Amino acid sequence: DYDLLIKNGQTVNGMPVEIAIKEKKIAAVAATISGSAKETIHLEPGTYVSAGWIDDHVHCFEKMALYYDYPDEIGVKKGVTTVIDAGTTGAENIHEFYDLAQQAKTNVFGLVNISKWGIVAQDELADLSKVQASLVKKAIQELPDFVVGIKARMSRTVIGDNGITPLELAKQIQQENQEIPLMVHIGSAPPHLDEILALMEKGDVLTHCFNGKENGILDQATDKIKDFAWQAYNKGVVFDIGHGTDSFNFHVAETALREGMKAASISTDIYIRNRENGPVYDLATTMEKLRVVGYDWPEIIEKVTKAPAENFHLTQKGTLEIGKDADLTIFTIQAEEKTLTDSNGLTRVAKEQIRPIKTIIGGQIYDN
Ligand SMILES: Nc1ncnc2[nH]cnc12
Ligand SMILES: [Zn+2]
Ligand SMILES: [Zn+2]
Repeated sequence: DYDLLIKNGQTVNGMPVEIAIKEKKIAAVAATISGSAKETIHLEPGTYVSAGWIDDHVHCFEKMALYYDYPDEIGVKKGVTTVIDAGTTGAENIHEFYDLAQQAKTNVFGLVNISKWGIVAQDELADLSKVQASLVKKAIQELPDFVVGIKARMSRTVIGDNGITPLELAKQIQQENQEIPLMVHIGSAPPHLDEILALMEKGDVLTHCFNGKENGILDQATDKIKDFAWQAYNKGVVFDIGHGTDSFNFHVAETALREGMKAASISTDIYIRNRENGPVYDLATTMEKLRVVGYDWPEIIEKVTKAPAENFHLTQKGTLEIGKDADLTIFTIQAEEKTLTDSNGLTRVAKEQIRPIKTIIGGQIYDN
């Protein structure tokens, strides 16, 4: 006896798979599962199945000013079972966000911005009084089932004249909360990338890793990846895509690949505006971009499941292991040209498209 059984599936590696579900958890996984269940799904031959896709850089607090979106429009409806809001809210408004986040079909987690009001303004790190370690600690102790880390947006328009100081505070706050995961956003200088990378350690997540700005990882003068960027990479700093409206450049990603560098995790930095009007329409589209860059589907899948799950300690998600939460994404991969545009207007023609057709969350089935 099981609650749900999925048959005739196949992993991205070409492995036959069937999953048995009971009590919102994965009860069994094998090439063939002969058992009874309330409902049984019979997938069409050639259909792929993986752990529920996870987008670890999102903005889905629907009540926020401009930077917002609706959880299920970027989640379940796009084959994404779990999303992590990248610091849209601070300790002062995360509760209002948390309450709304519960009514979503999609699992929603969040990073608390070190600035108490989150991204209300554009420069929430320009006024240091807003960065109270105490308030962050309280949020972390108040919502352990929701807060999986802290966001620090280290770029020109955010920090005003406070330079690198906000990051030091971020590292201190991390120290004060059991080394909770820290996500670092980079953009234009100040601060300079090298100064930022120097303070980050293995486990710290560097989002917008392949942005094409001058202060990015590519040395535009030599057309090579800066040495200190390789150093941070080599020491374990987790490179996260966080595509966004202006943070993903094809040339940078391609150059990195040629040098043997790949992002650890693929994310969208999506919000209603770049979702509706592009350049980032959804996770699938972002995945197709790294596919065209050169990554293969198996590693791509791992980068939107196991990796993000590990980056933020989602111990119960990310893999099709017995005992884990029953979150799955069922999709197809087809040969069909499609135009893809990055954050800087560079275009590439994709030859393969990935499309979710069924999404399972906590054992519940959702079509499309
Ligand atoms: N991640 C981001 N979101 C909104 N505005 C920005 N300006 C620079 N980076 C940004
Ligand atoms: Zn950002
Ligand atoms: Zn963002």
